[PDB]
Amino acid sequence: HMNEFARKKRALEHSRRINAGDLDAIIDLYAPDAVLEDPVGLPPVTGHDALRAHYEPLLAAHLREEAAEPVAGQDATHALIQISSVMDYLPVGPLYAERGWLKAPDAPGTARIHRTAMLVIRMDASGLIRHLKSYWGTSDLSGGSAPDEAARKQMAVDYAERINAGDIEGVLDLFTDDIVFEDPVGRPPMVGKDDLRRHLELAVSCGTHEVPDPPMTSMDDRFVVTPTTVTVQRPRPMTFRIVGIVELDEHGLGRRVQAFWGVTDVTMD
Amino acid sequence: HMNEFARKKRALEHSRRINAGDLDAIIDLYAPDAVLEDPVGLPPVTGHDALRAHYEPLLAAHLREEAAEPVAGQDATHALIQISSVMDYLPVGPLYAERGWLKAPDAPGTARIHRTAMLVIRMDASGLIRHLKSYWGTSDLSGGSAPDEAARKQMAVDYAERINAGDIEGVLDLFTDDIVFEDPVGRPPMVGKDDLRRHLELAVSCGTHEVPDPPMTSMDDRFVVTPTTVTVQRPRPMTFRIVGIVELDEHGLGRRVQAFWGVTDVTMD
Ligand SMILES: CCCCCC(=O)OC[C@H](C)[C@@H](O)[C@]1(C)CC[C@H]([C@]2(C)CCC(C)(C)O2)O1
Ligand code: NA
Ligand code: NA
Repeated sequence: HMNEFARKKRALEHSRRINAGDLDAIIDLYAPDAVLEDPVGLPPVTGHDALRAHYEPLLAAHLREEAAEPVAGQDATHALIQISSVMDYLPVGPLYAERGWLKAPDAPGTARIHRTAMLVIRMDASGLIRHLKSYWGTSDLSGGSAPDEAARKQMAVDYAERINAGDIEGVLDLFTDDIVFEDPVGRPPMVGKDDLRRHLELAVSCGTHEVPDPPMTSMDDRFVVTPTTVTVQRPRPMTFRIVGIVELDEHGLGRRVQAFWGVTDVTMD
Repeated sequence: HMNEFARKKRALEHSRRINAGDLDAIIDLYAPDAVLEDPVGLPPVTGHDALRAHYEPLLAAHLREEAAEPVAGQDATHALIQISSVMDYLPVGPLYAERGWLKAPDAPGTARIHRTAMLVIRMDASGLIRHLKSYWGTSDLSGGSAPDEAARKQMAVDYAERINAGDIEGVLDLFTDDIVFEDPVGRPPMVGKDDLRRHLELAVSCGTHEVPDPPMTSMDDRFVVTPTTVTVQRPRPMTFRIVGIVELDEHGLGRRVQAFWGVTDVTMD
């Protein structure tokens, strides 16, 4: 029942209720048995009970969220939004430093934590959050920690460089042979580089140009997340606002890809 | 750019002044040394002298035009509009009847002549008609006038039937190996049956479905004029309004195609 625009707005409502401070209002946005991965790569968080345990100390640290303009998915459930986070070091910082994500500051009472994360929200038809994956890693966080997940981060930027030059074969060198490439998420995926070569052949055909915002990884680097802005010149110039999620294999190749972009994310220029 | 809007307004104005009847008001639209081909395939018409003479017998027969929504070209000069007209038989009637374009009616004082034609108007920076082409043939005229013109008119529909079916090879057979495909008119033209396949492969993938209006020809059956309404499903639904001008060789294949459609002729839905 919920279309792209309404899920897009509910995502912004989530970030606004995080900034208000009302804890009960945030928990009301989730399903009673909802699952939360914050960060992705760590064990999830299930239930309203566990959600108060996760969001209460964040509100104590005065979490402030500048949210990007969200994008939706063509599957009636998914909306994705980027979250620029700032917060006081206490009380969440000490836990981050214990896990090895920050280095403890000299003044833990005046320090601040900056964080860039990409949320992948799944909602049912009623607006309730059934699942929220929040992707961010050490290179997406202050403290001083990038352990050559940078090399895995760069894979998201190498794709844009190769496809901008027409090097179709170099683009295919970034993924495994069993590549599953959902684009857009909601339509049936392409499987095998034979299918993907057809896709990339048609990209350079109508002259696409890709520009990625700084990517983010999961806390275990199995996923690289890319917000790109694809511009095509044919049929007549257009602009795409997309967020993609690659799953990396053992050796850092592209296993599965989920290009999230909705109908309301294309624009006439 | 939206100087196309201006060129479209003048094309309607030319049809509006033919409706008016003031022979001088109509000619104030043509440049001093303009050229008119009405019908195309017949010797040209240069200067206001032969312009006052070409429109005097037609304005006498009480010529009235019914104009369709015009279509501009992406080259700053052109504007195309479909024109349906009706007029009295006398006095221009016996001229068409002598040429073989009509049969003489049994009551020339009451009879009327209907016409469907495509106006191709080339203007300058000021807006004066420097060169106007009017495409219409014998099957585009009343009376009773042939099995080949029908066949040459059909390829405008066979092109549409095969592209909606995904028959890329069947579309390519409709043209010569010399084929120059100006799609759109203005941006660089596709040359060769391999530059065309790339465009057609991009077409079937975008989901193009074309439905043409009843075509017209030139009086010599060398040009076929196809007004189409082309719709694509991907990346996202939009509708084009093109008017194509096809150049046919001796054996009946298309050697040069001019797909006139401006940036002001695309609409999302
Ligand atoms: C780092 C991994 C993410 C990878 C980054 C990524 O997925 O961006 C590429 C975008 C999504 C691209 O699919 C798209 C914009 C969607 C379709 C369109 C086009 C070429 C034009 C028409 C058609 C259907 C033939 O396809 O182009
Ligand atoms: Na860090
Ligand atoms: Na006829």
